Amino acid sequence: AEAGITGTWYNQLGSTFIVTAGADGALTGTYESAVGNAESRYVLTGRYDSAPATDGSGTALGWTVAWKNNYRNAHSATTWSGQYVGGAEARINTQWLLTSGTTEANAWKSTLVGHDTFTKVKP
Amino acid sequence: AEAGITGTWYNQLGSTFIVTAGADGALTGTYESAVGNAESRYVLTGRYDSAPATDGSGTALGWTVAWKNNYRNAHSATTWSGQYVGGAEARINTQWLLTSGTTEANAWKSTLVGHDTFTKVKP
Amino acid sequence: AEAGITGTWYNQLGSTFIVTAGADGALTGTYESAVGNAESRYVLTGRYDSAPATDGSGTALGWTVAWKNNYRNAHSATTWSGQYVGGAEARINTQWLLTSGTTEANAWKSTLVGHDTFTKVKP
Amino acid sequence: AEAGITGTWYNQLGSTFIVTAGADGALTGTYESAVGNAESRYVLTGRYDSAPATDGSGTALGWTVAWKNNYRNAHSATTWSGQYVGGAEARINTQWLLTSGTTEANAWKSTLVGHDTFTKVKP
Ligand SMILES: N=C1N[C@H]2[C@H](CS[C@H]2CCCCC(=O)O)N1
Ligand SMILES: N=C1N[C@H]2[C@H](CS[C@H]2CCCCC(=O)O)N1
Ligand SMILES: N=C1N[C@H]2[C@H](CS[C@H]2CCCCC(=O)O)N1
Ligand SMILES: N=C1N[C@H]2[C@H](CS[C@H]2CCCCC(=O)O)N1
Repeated sequence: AEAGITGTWYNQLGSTFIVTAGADGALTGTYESAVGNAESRYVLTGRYDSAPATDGSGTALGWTVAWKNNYRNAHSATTWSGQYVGGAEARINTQWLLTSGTTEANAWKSTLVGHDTFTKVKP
Repeated sequence: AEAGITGTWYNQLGSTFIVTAGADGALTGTYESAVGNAESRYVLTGRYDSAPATDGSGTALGWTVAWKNNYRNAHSATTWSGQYVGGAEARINTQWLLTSGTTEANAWKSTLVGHDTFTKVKP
Repeated sequence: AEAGITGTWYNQLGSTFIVTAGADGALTGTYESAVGNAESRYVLTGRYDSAPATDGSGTALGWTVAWKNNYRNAHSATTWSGQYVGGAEARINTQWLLTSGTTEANAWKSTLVGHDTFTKVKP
Repeated sequence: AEAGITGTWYNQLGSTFIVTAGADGALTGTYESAVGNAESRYVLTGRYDSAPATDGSGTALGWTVAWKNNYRNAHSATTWSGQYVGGAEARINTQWLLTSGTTEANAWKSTLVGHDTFTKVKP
């Protein structure tokens, strides 16, 4: 975990994020897009649970990205919840929730759900 | 948003979190539990999209909490994705994903999904 | 369960569905809309698990509605997964997934997630 | 869609389901397990939206399985929401919700979320 989390990760769609896993569970870094209403890099912040594991279990973690930077403001934010598995072919398996700001009437259709798998190699 | 987000929020189950919404989209604070395998306060970090809105839309945001502190380590993390609506009865409506670290075989059952509504009054 | 499930149910948004819970776990009925890209009644089908419970637990169930009828074809389908709780104030608490048919490129944004609570009284 | 949906499908985990897509949007069939608290075949029922598509879009559909049969009763039900894509390498991409019946206190942790991809070839 931590040392093994730190670095660059890529997902199937081509997205890329670099993250630093700090000693006390913090995750900080940037997410650069590859396919949605995003354009360039965005700040990401999250946490991981720093004392994961005598039974080769994954390390739970999560992070958020608000889709606002100096070139674009999509009025939306995505959170990824998942776990890190290390080794030869280390990966971060996640499910994500993307919420867009809506008026009260359209709130029922504000959140999309999906999944993403990240690898250290692309892809 | 931001100023209106800053403060103490409570949900139906009794959970409480205090958050500070910084000028450039950051969210920092603590989450204290009221009903799960959590015990005390945990650090939370997230982001909100700081330039939300000529059509009274909500402000999208998200945050993460790794369930590890000095009294407990649940080997899990939760992410909340949702939006903030201000006014008389301001609230944060969210959907959440809670992932626990599992072995590769139990990964299919690692993530729970639910929703939470937070108010400035309890409840 | 079963006998207690059979009947008319209403949710917060105003939707209404009538369902018949058959002896061997079947659920059949119609869903009439109150607020989305639906107009009139749609067929619903699902199942419930018919032998639920010495510890007052809910009865798990789920059903699907394809948003196609003789007046509208939204090219989408919704599934509701949840449980039935009986008694004085019986209810069906669910989380739902609504998928729209997309081209392969927009598949990442094809599914919305939400929740609905149904009561025998409106609301 | 329909004719193309009818048949046997397999997912990564080894699960198998045979389904018949009827003329008016019905889906009927069985699901046989390969990896969870299921043992043998279970009845499945669902719907698909029968008039999908001049822009090669997927066909939205969904189905439910209550995990009760003559050998096992898991007191749970799963719903799969997704779309069918045909062609050379036809597939059904879905996200699923699995709800277990709980007491009112544990209801917050009753639903798991995941995804499954089915192919006509195994896998
Ligand atoms: N890597 C991924 N990219 C898309 C999904 C979840 S977040 C999303 C991109 C969203 C871009 C901003 C937007 O369109 O609002 N996974
Ligand atoms: N306010 C909420 N509390 C429960 C749900 C989502 S997070 C959860 C508490 C989890 C505590 C840690 C654990 O049990 O692993 N909403
Ligand atoms: N009772 C509810 N109505 C909306 C949510 C989930 S299903 C949805 C209505 C969808 C109508 C068809 C469509 O817009 O595609 N809950
Ligand atoms: N093909 C899949 N199998 C598991 C996931 C979702 S449904 C699940 C099997 C559940 C079996 C019954 C149970 O354990 O309660 N996908």
